[PDB]
Amino acid sequence: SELQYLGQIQHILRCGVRKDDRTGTGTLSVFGMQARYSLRDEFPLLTTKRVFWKGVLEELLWFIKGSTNAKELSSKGVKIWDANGSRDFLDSLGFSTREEGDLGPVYGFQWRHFGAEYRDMESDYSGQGVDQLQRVIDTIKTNPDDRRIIMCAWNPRDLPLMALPPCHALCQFYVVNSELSCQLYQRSGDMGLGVPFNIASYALLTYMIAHITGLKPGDFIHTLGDAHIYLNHIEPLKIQLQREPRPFPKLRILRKVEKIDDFKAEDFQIEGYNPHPT
Amino acid sequence: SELQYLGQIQHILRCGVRKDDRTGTGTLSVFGMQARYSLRDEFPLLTTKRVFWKGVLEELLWFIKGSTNAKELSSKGVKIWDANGSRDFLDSLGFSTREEGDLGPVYGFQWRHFGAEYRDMESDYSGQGVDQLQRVIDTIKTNPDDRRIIMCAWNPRDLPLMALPPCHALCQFYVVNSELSCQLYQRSGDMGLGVPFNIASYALLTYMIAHITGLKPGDFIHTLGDAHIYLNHIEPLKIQLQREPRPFPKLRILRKVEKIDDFKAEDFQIEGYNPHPT
Ligand SMILES: Cc1nc(=O)c2cc(CN(C)c3ccc(C(=O)N[C@@H](CCC(=O)O)C(=O)O)s3)ccc2[nH]1
Ligand SMILES: Cc1nc(=O)c2cc(CN(C)c3ccc(C(=O)N[C@@H](CCC(=O)O)C(=O)O)s3)ccc2[nH]1
Ligand SMILES: O=c1ccn([C@H]2C[C@H](O)[C@@H](COP(=O)(O)O)O2)c(=O)[nH]1
Ligand SMILES: O=c1ccn([C@H]2C[C@H](O)[C@@H](COP(=O)(O)O)O2)c(=O)[nH]1
Repeated sequence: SELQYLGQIQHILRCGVRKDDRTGTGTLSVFGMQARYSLRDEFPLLTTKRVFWKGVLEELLWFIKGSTNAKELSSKGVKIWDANGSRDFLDSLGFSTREEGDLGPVYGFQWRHFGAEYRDMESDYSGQGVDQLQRVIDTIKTNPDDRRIIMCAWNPRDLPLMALPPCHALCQFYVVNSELSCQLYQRSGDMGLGVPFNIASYALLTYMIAHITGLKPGDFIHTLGDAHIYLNHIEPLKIQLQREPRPFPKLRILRKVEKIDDFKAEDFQIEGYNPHPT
Repeated sequence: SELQYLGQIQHILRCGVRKDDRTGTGTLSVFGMQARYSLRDEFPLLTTKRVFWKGVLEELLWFIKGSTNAKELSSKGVKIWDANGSRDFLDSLGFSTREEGDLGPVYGFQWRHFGAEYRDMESDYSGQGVDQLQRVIDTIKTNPDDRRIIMCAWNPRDLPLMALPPCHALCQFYVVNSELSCQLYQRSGDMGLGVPFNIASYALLTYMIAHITGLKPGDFIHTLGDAHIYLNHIEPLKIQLQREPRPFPKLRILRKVEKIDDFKAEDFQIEGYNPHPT
């Protein structure tokens, strides 16, 4: 099913009109896309180009902890969020009083404390806001047929405080025949970098929730708003586009976990990941 | 085109799985679906089965007003929400102290006063909460390339207060070459009734915003979470699939409106809508 991805990369490079991004760099853009990734006895960690798995793993565990401090992620060798929490950036946004690394009410905070009043990354928010993550887990356990199993990171109120608007605005879970599926609504997707990572990321979330709810991972539906390839990647991705997709690896969860919060980086083992070099 | 929709119908029939809902009515379900409807010189008002246009138009103008009073819509000849706002149904949700017609913080409220504290339908919320509607309208005019033009109805906090959890979690707008597109993330889709009406609803909103932002309607991307067919509709739908889809009608905005709040039902006229019998 990695072909669907490549396909999406193909479709954008042959019907994708040009559209400049927030910065100034242009991109080839298509609006509204979807790809289905089976999670059955296999993990969708793209093989046509290596995905920064550690980053994926550590970032999610970071979202789950409810952390909004980029330093707590950087400490794990995953610096993908450091620039957005650096003294300069925070200042350029008007957050002069913010301790360095304080990203604001972002992903982690929304998932676990949606609606709560943000103070700073050091603050305790226990028992504050809606714990969407635990709610989806509990809903799955109690009413799997439920069609409102949603976790939304998009918080219009908190938007102005974020050291970045979330790309993963919303995700929905679905259960049938003891299979747990998840669909992500990605408002903006950098096909060349973020997307493969995001796919892996939510595939992981699903594996985790599945494992905790005693379900089997179903599918990960990936939906894109602005699916785009930055102009400077148009050829490199065309290079990748000709690479032969290899069998997806397998994600082994080593220990049984009672709660999403208990998962630790060492409980996860990617097996048989044979991605193309460079 | 309508074939997309019809194709989705056959897919749910040919590959959907049996899944039970809240009422336990039983359904053929597929999780994760996406259709693309061109809004260029045509309005996606389904022809293989009449769609309650007046309802679509009135409910939408009703959302825009920020109204959460079903009596407000019901007096427009649209009772689609009356049951949910009835003394009886409100009491089954625990809103026994809530004035009849009061659906709680639903779409209208979510779109114009997001994050504000809901009191009741009679309350003045002006200046309170985030006005997503105007915001997306503003962003389209000032920075159409914005990859964050989102309008979210899914308020994790407000959800319980609503007579009914939103099916239109959020929608995103996109702009390229003077064309305004819109993608709707529908968590639960009744392919036999709601969906066609939902599709129209947002097509109408897109047509409405393109007009105020001086853009052309491009595409309306319909994304579904739990796409389903109720088992008792399987026979009907089977017949509909036989039907020859007639050209989609056309929407004409008679008056030249400047602000999203000035749109009146009179300003809209559907043209050449030949919905199939019964
Ligand atoms: C234009 C743009 N595109 C992106 O994809 C993007 C992603 C993030 C955050 N994110 C969600 C990321 C996921 C993966 C990443 C990355 O830089 N991977 C590198 C290097 C990591 C390493 O090995 O140290 C790689 O694997 O090539 S960054 C922030 C701004 C962005 N900006
Ligand atoms: C199981 C279920 N499926 C739905 O599609 C659904 C839809 C709504 C709201 N909605 C989005 C609606 C769209 C159209 C409607 C309707 O009742 N149309 C009538 C109109 C006739 C009349 O004027 O009385 C019809 O076409 O029969 S209702 C509420 C509960 C639901 N429940
Ligand atoms: O998890 C992530 C985070 C970011 N991005 C990319 C998409 C866009 O190229 C850019 C986001 O900035 P805007 O969408 O706000 O322009 O980052 C991803 O693909 N995945
Ligand atoms: O605009 C709407 C509102 C509701 N529904 C249908 C879909 C489901 O059949 C049912 C939703 O109920 P739950 O998802 O809450 O079970 O209503 C639609 O299709 N469109």
